[PDB]
Amino acid sequence: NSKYEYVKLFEKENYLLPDTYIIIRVDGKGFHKFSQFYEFEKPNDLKALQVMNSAAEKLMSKYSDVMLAYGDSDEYSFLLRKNCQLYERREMKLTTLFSSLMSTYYMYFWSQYFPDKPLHIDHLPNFDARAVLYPDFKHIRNYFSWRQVDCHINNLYNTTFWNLVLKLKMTPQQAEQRLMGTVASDKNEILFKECGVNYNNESEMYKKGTIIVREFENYAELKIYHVDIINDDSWWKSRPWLKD
Amino acid sequence: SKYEYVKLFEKENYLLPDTYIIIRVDGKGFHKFSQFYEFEKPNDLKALQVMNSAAEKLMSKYSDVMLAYGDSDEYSFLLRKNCQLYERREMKLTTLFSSLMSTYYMYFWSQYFPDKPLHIDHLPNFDARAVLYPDFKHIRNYFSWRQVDCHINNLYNTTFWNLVLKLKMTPQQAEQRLMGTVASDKNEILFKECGVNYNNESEMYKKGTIIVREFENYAELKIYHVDIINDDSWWKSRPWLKD
Amino acid sequence: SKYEYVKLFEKENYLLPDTYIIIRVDGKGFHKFSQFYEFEKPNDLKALQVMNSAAEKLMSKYSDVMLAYGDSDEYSFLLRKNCQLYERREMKLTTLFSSLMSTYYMYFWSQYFPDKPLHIDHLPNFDARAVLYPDFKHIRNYFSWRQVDCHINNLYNTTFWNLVLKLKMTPQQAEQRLMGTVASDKNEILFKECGVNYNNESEMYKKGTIIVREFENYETEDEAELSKRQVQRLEKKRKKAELKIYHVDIINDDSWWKSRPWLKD
Amino acid sequence: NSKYEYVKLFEKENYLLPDTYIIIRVDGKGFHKFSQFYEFEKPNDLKALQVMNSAAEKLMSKYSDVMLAYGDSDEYSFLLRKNCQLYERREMKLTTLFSSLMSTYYMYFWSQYFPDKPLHIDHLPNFDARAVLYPDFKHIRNYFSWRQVDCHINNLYNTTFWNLVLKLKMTPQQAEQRLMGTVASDKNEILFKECGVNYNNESEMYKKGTIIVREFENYETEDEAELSKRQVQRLEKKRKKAELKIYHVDIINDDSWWKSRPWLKD
Ligand SMILES: Nc1ncnc2c1ncn2[C@@H]1O[C@H](COP(=O)(O)OP(=O)(O)OP(=O)(O)O)[C@@H](O)[C@H]1O
Ligand SMILES: Nc1ncnc2c1ncn2[C@@H]1O[C@H](COP(=O)(O)OP(=O)(O)OP(=O)(O)O)[C@@H](O)[C@H]1O
Ligand SMILES: Nc1ncnc2c1ncn2[C@@H]1O[C@H](COP(=O)(O)OP(=O)(O)OP(=O)(O)O)[C@@H](O)[C@H]1O
Ligand SMILES: Nc1ncnc2c1ncn2[C@@H]1O[C@H](COP(=O)(O)OP(=O)(O)OP(=O)(O)O)[C@@H](O)[C@H]1O
Ligand SMILES: Nc1ncnc2c1ncn2[C@@H]1O[C@H](COP(=O)(O)OP(=O)(O)OP(=O)(O)O)[C@@H](O)[C@H]1O
Ligand SMILES: Nc1ncnc2c1ncn2[C@@H]1O[C@H](COP(=O)(O)OP(=O)(O)OP(=O)(O)O)[C@@H](O)[C@H]1O
Ligand SMILES: Nc1ncnc2c1ncn2[C@@H]1O[C@H](COP(=O)(O)OP(=O)(O)OP(=O)(O)O)[C@@H](O)[C@H]1O
Ligand SMILES: Nc1ncnc2c1ncn2[C@@H]1O[C@H](COP(=O)(O)OP(=O)(O)OP(=O)(O)O)[C@@H](O)[C@H]1O
Ligand SMILES: [Mg+2]
Ligand SMILES: [Mg+2]
Ligand SMILES: [Mg+2]
Ligand SMILES: [Mg+2]
Ligand SMILES: [Mg+2]
Ligand SMILES: [Mg+2]
Ligand SMILES: [Mg+2]
Ligand SMILES: [Mg+2]
Ligand SMILES: [Mg+2]
Ligand SMILES: [Mg+2]
Ligand SMILES: [Mg+2]
Ligand SMILES: [Mg+2]
Repeated sequence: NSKYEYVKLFEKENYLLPDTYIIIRVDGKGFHKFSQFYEFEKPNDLKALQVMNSAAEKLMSKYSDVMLAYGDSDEYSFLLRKNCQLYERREMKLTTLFSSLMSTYYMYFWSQYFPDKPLHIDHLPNFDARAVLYPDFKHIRNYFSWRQVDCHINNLYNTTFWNLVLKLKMTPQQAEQRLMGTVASDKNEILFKECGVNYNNESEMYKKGTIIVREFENYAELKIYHVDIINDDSWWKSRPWLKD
Repeated sequence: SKYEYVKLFEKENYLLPDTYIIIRVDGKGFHKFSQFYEFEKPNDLKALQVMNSAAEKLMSKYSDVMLAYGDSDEYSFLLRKNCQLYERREMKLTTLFSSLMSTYYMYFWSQYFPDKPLHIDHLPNFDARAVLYPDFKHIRNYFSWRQVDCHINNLYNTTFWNLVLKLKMTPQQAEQRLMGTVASDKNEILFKECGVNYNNESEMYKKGTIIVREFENYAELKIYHVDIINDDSWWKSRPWLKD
Repeated sequence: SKYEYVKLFEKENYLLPDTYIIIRVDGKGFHKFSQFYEFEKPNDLKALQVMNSAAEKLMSKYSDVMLAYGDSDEYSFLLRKNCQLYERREMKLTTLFSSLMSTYYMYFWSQYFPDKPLHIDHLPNFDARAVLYPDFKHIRNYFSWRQVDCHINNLYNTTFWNLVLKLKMTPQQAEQRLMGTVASDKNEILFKECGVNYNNESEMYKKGTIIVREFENYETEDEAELSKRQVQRLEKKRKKAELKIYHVDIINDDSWWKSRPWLKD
Repeated sequence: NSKYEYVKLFEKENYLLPDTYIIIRVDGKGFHKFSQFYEFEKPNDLKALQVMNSAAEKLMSKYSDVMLAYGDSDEYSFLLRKNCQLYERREMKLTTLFSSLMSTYYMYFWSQYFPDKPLHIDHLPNFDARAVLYPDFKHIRNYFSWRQVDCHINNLYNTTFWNLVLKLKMTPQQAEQRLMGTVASDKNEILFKECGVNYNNESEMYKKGTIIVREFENYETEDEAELSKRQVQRLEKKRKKAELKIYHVDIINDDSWWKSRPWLKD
């Protein structure tokens, strides 16, 4: 009975520092293999991104403390307002519930968008999740800038890579050697001149990723954007509730 | 890069080496979940079969899991003390387990309840926590703790719902009858007042579920519904749980 | 080496970057300690001067310390938010501060109380804890918290010991006399029964002690681009600026904080 | 008061995992410079080590949870029994108390051993202190082995270095360049063949360090949840009033030394 419950004293809770912005980032586990197994289109599978986006928006609509979400590829980052008391700011609760939620929402929406690709039990969509604290909103701006810069680099690379492979019939291995050394202008030239692709004409979602933001009128409703957030300061300034 | 410094704000937790790790998952809002999908009360057999299939599948994927114990909407997994899965990072281990149990549950649900398709607002989610134990006797006491808790809670729920269904008590009147009572009292209340013999309840409901890796010439996963609190020989004949 | 793996069991705690750090040290068993060396009651001036000398000395050695507040057997130190002392290691920051205050206290004690050599079973020990605050408004409220506490404990102790020393009550009956009492009552007890006006007590006893780094020609001149020899000059001025001591209200006087912008930066 | 006390909620305590061995290691801050300022004898200053040993033994006689201590140079490691509840196993409390205790005990004993070299305010003996958890006693064995091997390595280097400088009248740079590359056996010969010094003739304390142990005579091992209340208190009494013995011996390779002291494991 009560002779075993002392083992409860070995648990250690981690209460995240109060009045600090929390970022929760989730990223698909082994999604390179996952995207091969389910034959994702390359470089970008549109419906696969729409599954991520439905999952993230659904989560965000469940927790009014999530003010802003940014996603691309197999990742999503969620901004929690600094006065968030969700699960008393317990790190274990916030992170394992977020990876659990994204996982199950992903499975739900996958069966909707891909009815002909039923999930195999050895290839279920799993996510990790980590919480990071940022004490000042300038780090929050820089964080999302970090994630959008990364979206740019990876999409430009992948779009070039997969066009070398699919249009020029290169194998993945010869595509990589072709790109070693190349800078951004080079990849652009290769896409236009060799593959007949104008990179600037790629979908805004592929190039910029996806922003889900909570909108307030008399400072709520969820709106989705595919825009620059790195250099457009007015985008943030007209949204002061992201900071409060 | 001018933005990547933000990575330096991340803080990892590497769990103390050479210590046993328990990962415990527990269903999020499973009161509501069990009502929405019209689970049988006090215990739903097929729901438990879904948990057990999920846990067995996870365990068959991760050779570091030596033992699992489940009852109700929870499961505990023992990782061997020299486990190096994700370099023993707490963030990785716990979010992987909550993600794994969640999706395995969704997968197995559709096998066991083809007639109860999952609703977008009622998916099976789990939390997950890691606990360190520096000595195997604490691992023994840990699984004893969970099994005793299975007993206490199964007794409570079985008694409560039979007071309501057999004696036609209201929820408050049943709660009022149970105030103060200890386990032997609840067992007696069931027999004498509700006409239910608790000892005849299913062993799974009473004892919970143990999944253990069996080695012969010290592998196979075997499922048990047996006492592990007082049977020292059950543990003693399985030294690989310690090692 | 076959034994050095044991180093891997150590766990460092690097305090979150860009946040204010408060270190609070507090004397271990200073009730018993102040009895053993027969401190004057309610306040021993020279014992407080020993604490203030220790804190001023520590602060003169570590330019990241921007502000210190003390009373009784405690001192709190504000580290600027971009402090990199020991790479923000919690273990290093706290045990250094408890060690420093302990040794500075023993040194200054032998200067101020040459006739009371310290006994080996009653050495002055301090704990020390680091606390993070993500916004400067929390730093203001933190120091308000400590100054409100200084007021409360000093009003109680002054009433208590005047009941004992002037009215010849035993400690326990003085304690019972004060059970239930609120602030105006303690004030009345002191005035009407003991002939002491609490408002006439020393500012140091009532308000505590503030040690602040003072800068003269300060502009928030710091940004990531400016570097090299400019930064060394900013660092040099922080070392060779003057520590001023105050016994003033810092709870409600915003202009005191407002005219000292380098505390936030 | 009530509107400001919320700031208390930002504090984060670290409760060290129950029932695991705790090692607290303290090491003197900047004792290289400290040893030069007060003109420590080189390679080893006997009275300086005696100040450390007195400090450690006094601490150890004050805290019955400390079962074993090992010191050499400017460091000491203290072993806490597994069931130690000193300050509820709070890491902030355990560590800042130890760095504080060692610092003040050192200052105290220094004035006993060095009455003519009073401590200067810019050269006080300060210590850091860290707590480390070890879940199995074999790691405790290896920890103290680790520290004694380190003691051997540093004493041998320092003995060779200072004999080259002080006897052979070498400059610091060449003594240092002379030792680059050398292993223990090389150092042993430079001392013997070139300095006429037999390293084994050095004091055992310098070579082996200092072990301080709590000794029990009529010890039987039983430690359990069942025994409680005042029963725990006599075991506390036995532990508080037990003898501290000092040794300067190998503990790396001597299994019988440990096996005959089973109370260290509890
Ligand atoms: N402080 C405690 N002391 C002893 N037992 C506890 C304590 N808190 C919870 N328990 C028990 O431990 C078991 C594990 O459940 P769990 O830890 O999820 O409790 P909970 O209240 O849901 O807490 P959490 O918020 O951590 O999920 C429960 O049966 C519960 O009764
Ligand atoms: N919508 C998509 N369309 C096409 N490919 C995708 C899509 N989403 C993900 N991928 C593939 O999944 C990969 C995710 O890369 P990531 O850096 O997360 O590695 P990972 O395989 O998920 O490994 P990890 O377990 O370390 O996260 C991408 O490189 C791409 O190969
Ligand atoms: N040490 C680092 N410094 C800067 N950026 C990094 C570092 N490690 C990873 N990144 C980048 O951070 C982004 C987030 O990836 P993530 O945090 O999942 O890292 P990872 O390398 O997969 O490690 P893990 O998932 O094991 O923590 C990725 O774009 C990755 O390229
Ligand atoms: N197999 C099952 N049959 C019947 N009921 C079940 C079953 N599994 C779970 N439940 C119901 O779900 C509840 C889960 O209890 P728990 O204390 O975990 O509450 P919860 O709603 O899941 O809250 P939390 O989110 O804090 O875990 C049980 O008390 C029971 O009512
Ligand atoms: N990364 C490491 N790996 C193995 N041994 C180390 C390492 N760092 C230090 N040591 C050794 O550990 C012993 C204890 O020294 P200590 O723990 O004080 O570390 P340190 O290097 O002084 O750094 P700090 O005191 O800042 O943690 C010393 O003998 C040192 O040589
Ligand atoms: N300058 C002084 N004059 C007279 N007495 C003092 C002075 N400074 C400290 N004291 C005594 O020391 C006490 C310090 O109180 P505190 O609340 O820190 O308790 P403590 O005995 O130090 O216990 P702890 O170990 O929890 O800090 C005061 O109550 C006061 O009696
Ligand atoms: N839980 C609490 N909430 C608010 N104030 C507290 C709390 N505990 C202590 N305090 C107050 O905080 C001030 C600082 O004292 P300190 O931080 O040393 O705490 P303590 O109660 O002595 O416990 P410890 O020093 O062991 O952490 C004192 O005024 C004390 O009365
Ligand atoms: N008893 C002693 N006799 C002679 N020299 C000593 C003695 N104790 C300490 N020292 C000197 O103090 C030094 C302590 O070495 P340690 O590695 O701790 O460096 P430190 O200068 O104290 O730096 P840190 O602050 O990182 O500890 C030794 O190298 C030696 O020079
Ligand atoms: Mg990753
Ligand atoms: Mg991934
Ligand atoms: Mg990714
Ligand atoms: Mg729970
Ligand atoms: Mg649950
Ligand atoms: Mg539960
Ligand atoms: Mg205290
Ligand atoms: Mg005190
Ligand atoms: Mg105090
Ligand atoms: Mg060191
Ligand atoms: Mg040192
Ligand atoms: Mg040293």
